[PDB]
Amino acid sequence: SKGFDYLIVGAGFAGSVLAERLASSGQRVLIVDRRPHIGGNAYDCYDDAGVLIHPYGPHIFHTNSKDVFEYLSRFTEWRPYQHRVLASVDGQLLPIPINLDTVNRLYGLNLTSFQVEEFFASVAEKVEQVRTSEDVVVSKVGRDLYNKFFRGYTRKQWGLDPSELDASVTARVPTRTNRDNRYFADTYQAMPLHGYTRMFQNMLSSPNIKVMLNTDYREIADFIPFQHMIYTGPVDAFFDFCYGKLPYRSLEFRHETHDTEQLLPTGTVNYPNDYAYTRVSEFKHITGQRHHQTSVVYEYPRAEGDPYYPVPRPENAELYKKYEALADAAQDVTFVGRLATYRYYNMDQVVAQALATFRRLQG
Amino acid sequence: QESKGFDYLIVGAGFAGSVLAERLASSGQRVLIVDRRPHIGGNAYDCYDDAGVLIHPYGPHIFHTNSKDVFEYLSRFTEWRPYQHRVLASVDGQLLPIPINLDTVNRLYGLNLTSFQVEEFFASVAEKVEQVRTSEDVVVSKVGRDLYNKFFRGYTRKQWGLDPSELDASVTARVPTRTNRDNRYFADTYQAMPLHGYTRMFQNMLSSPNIKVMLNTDYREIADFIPFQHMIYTGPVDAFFDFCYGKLPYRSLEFRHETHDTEQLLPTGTVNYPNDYAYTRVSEFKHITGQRHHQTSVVYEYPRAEGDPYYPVPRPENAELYKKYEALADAAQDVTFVGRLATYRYYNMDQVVAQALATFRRLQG
Ligand SMILES: Cc1cc2nc3c(=O)[nH]c(=O)nc-3n(C[C@H](O)[C@H](O)[C@H](O)COP(=O)(O)OP(=O)(O)OC[C@H]3O[C@@H](n4cnc5c(N)ncnc54)[C@H](O)[C@@H]3O)c2cc1C
Ligand SMILES: Cc1cc2nc3c(=O)[nH]c(=O)nc-3n(C[C@H](O)[C@H](O)[C@H](O)COP(=O)(O)OP(=O)(O)OC[C@H]3O[C@@H](n4cnc5c(N)ncnc54)[C@H](O)[C@@H]3O)c2cc1C
Ligand SMILES: O=c1ccn([C@@H]2O[C@H](COP(=O)(O)OP(=O)(O)O[C@H]3O[C@H](CO)[C@H](O)[C@H](O)[C@H]3O)[C@@H](O)[C@H]2O)c(=O)[nH]1
Ligand SMILES: O=c1ccn([C@@H]2O[C@H](COP(=O)(O)OP(=O)(O)O[C@H]3O[C@H](CO)[C@H](O)[C@H](O)[C@H]3O)[C@@H](O)[C@H]2O)c(=O)[nH]1
Repeated sequence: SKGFDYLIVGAGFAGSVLAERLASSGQRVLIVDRRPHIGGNAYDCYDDAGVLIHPYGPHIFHTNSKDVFEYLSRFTEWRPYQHRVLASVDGQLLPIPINLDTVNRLYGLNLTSFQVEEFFASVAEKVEQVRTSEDVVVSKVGRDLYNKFFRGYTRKQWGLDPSELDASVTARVPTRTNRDNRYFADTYQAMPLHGYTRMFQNMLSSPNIKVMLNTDYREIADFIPFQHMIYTGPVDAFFDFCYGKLPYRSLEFRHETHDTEQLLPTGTVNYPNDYAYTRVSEFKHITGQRHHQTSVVYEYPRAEGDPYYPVPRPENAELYKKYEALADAAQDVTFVGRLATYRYYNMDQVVAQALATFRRLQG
Repeated sequence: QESKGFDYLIVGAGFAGSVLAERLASSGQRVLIVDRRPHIGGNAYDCYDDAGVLIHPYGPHIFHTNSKDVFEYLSRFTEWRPYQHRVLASVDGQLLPIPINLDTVNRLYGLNLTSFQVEEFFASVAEKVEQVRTSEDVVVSKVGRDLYNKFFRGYTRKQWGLDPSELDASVTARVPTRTNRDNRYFADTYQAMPLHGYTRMFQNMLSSPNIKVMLNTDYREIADFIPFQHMIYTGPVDAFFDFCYGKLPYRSLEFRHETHDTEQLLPTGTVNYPNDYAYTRVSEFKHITGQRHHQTSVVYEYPRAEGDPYYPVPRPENAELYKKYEALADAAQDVTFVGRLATYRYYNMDQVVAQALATFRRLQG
């Protein structure tokens, strides 16, 4: 071989799906990551005690797309799992998303599904145009439930009030009149049976894929031959922050192991109103691993650190537009992924995006 | 005229490559380390299996050394679980200590020798050999022909596809005969396993910012276009020189992994089978790792003539062939050869580490 058809930057879902697709169509692919491991944020591994964990926070796979689910199925088997989260509020562990039981338990009511609908209507606030993260919630369940479940959590997570964020943020967590307590109502809910990393290895295993780790693309870009680049990192950095830093929100993770089989009643407990952390997660709930000990992770929001979240709001959408135009003009570069196109995407969404990009590149 | 690129391209991420990658990196050299396998660690790589048991995909690796410096060097990259490996040989339907010792002899023949008598006993069955050269010679001249047939001949024939008469003495000489009651497989000063396994240790070794790690990559797919100033090669020597003198024999293995629904399958880390079955041995990883788990994973090793090279085959016809490749190696301007495969040496892990450290001091001189 004398070079590569593609240099792919980042070995998370965005990069790896494209690597898999290009390589299976005959292309020579070099995939690179500044991190010492593949998988990006979805990387998993065994900790010191032998528990399978997610070093970058709990990643629960879920999708409504049959195509996405069947695509991933090529690379892993599944453990069925429907994630459930409780919120700590007024000293109780209550379902989030808010549902019938959340409301009845919180206030000691005995409303039926039909009645809880009118109760919501009786407390809701009228908003002419729903635009912010405050609007979406307050206009649906009213001020008190907003205060109890969203305001505090949102401020802690983003360093911003919900009125300061686009509606699309808090609207991720739909409110319900029914008694569904799953965090997701997606059609397909399941975890890679032996974890994500195993899945990524299968994904990246073709002979046409060379993997370079612990490596910034800029370190090798001058002297490795390649026709096209797929970039999945932060956009602002790609253009040397020429228009200023595009805000991304970060996280610090405090992992702990405990000498019992179970610490929590569910996979994740949220803390809208207490503590420095937004939530704790316990991995055995998610992986189904059996073990005599247990490992959990506490997440603390951070203004600095590796970028994990775009911050959806008008001034950032605007700043992003500028970077987007440089991106659109970059000739032999395709931008794809949560960080690179500045979209608050779920794993399955990134997969679909990568798949659609491959089709265009081909197709 | 062209990009100088990396100071060193290192082929293979086993002990040989990784130790040199770490040393060169710490001195400020830019390193690209490549392996055709999809993981680091060479033969010593370990990982958790489908059941969550820590295993060694390429057979049991027990760390042991007499070198305090090798032990301390590695200690920079891992903590340790103390462990002294013990092997039992299946002979006459009993599980007996190998290396052969006092208890082995007493139990096998129904004797009651003391340590002072078993020496005299050995003396009385030993065959003399004016010059020891063969793997047959080393054994038969110390413990005689019956003990040789029971513990060594069959195992050796099965492992190498050669009779011990066709191997250099150094192969069977690896397993000393004892007149004491020591049942450890090794008597080395430092015996201990990387607390969280080899892979974790290797990851720490290759963590430097000056180290770029390329997996799933034959160096040959890369060497035409990636600029490097010097090469460190740790693969088989014959292949490097396009088998221009014919195939250098390396012995291979096939591994069959199993997980059983019990806490413990075997009484020790490894049971050898000199006289039974197609496999040479079974090993049970929890003995070696100290891992706690409600199931257990084991591996059976089948000797293969064909496949990835794991052992040089020490005997005169092969040392002959290697000598020729070695002259080519010594002459190759910007390439240095290191490790079990590249220098055709039947080395344990610690010896490869020592080789790599010594090569580093030479490069730096
Ligand atoms: C705490 C947390 C929980 C989450 N939970 C879920 C969940 O439960 N369910 C769900 O569906 N999704 C979840 N996600 C989101 C999910 O992680 C994303 O969809 C996923 O990250 C998308 O992958 P990606 O390829 O776009 O980016 P990434 O995973 O971030 O990968 C991009 C890669 O690019 C690399 N890179 C950047 N710059 C360079 C450079 N210069 N050189 C080399 N490499 C570079 C990075 O190191 C990175 O690994 C969660 C995310 C977080 C942070
Ligand atoms: C079954 C078995 C059991 C063992 N048990 C013990 C033990 O108990 N105790 C002990 O001390 N030692 C043990 N060893 C010995 C130990 O494996 C070796 O000393 C050590 O692993 C060798 O290190 P290395 O770097 O020299 O070679 P390797 O581990 O073999 O690594 C060389 C690397 O180079 C790579 N390579 C080769 N060609 C290319 C190419 N062209 N392109 C890219 N990469 C290439 C290979 O993939 C390989 O990973 C055992 C060995 C085996 C096989
Ligand atoms: O109890 C809550 C939960 C959410 N929110 C608000 O709604 C937003 C979106 O909530 P997410 O649960 O989607 O937050 P994350 O992205 O940080 O969490 C990640 O891990 C979660 C646990 O699985 C979910 O899967 C989620 O989809 C996944 O992206 C939060 O930022 C916040 O503004 C709350 O105010 N209170
Ligand atoms: O029961 C035996 C043991 C050894 N031998 C002979 O002596 C040789 C060298 O024996 P090794 O035990 O060193 O064989 P290995 O290199 O294959 O074993 C590897 O795996 C082992 C784990 O059980 C030990 O850690 C050993 O040191 C490690 O290099 C064998 O090839 C064979 O010729 C026997 O004939 N019979």
